Amino acid sequence: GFKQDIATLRGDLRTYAQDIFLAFLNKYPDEKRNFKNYVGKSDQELKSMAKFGDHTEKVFNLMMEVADRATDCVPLASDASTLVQMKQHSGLTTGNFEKLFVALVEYMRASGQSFDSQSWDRFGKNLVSALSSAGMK
Ligand code: HEM
Ligand SMILES: Oc1ccc(Br)cc1
Repeated sequence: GFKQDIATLRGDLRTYAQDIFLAFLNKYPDEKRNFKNYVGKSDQELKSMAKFGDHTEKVFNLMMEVADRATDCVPLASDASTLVQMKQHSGLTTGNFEKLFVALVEYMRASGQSFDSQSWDRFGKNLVSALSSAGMK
């Protein structure tokens, strides 16, 4: 289930983080409006850009902690507030997060690994609800 999936992802976190984020960028090319430095690069080129690997891993490091601190796939309000208030998130809306989780769930369903995709769908929806509650537009 959800808790085991956190352990699965954490066991290969940089690889999973990059592959999920790439699936997001490739499913929603317009989302590069928020990632000007990732424009004009193939997947393999992005994986050789230092900030791409380091930032994507740090994003997923924190995402797994938020997932781990959740109860029944509902995140803590403190974690939602932190995600809304981060300076690096100033330009974001909940639709950005909704699309990330759609791509993440699609990736899990297409993988050979045995993920609880429905729980990640709920987690993404509940994170969006918590972000709106904490004041993200
Ligand atoms: C649960 C989901 C997310 C978590 C836990 C998270 C966490 C983080 C963290 C830890 C950083 C700092 C990275 C670093 O400085 O190395 C960061 C930066 C950033 N995040 Fe988020 N993030 C999430 C979702 C998103 C989404 C959906 C978007 C946009 C579609 C986004 C856009 C950005 C941007 C633009 C930055 C700064 C520039 C960059 O690091 O490339 N984040 N995020
Ligand atoms: O550098 C970043 C990588 C992935 C996300 Br999601 C946000 C920022």
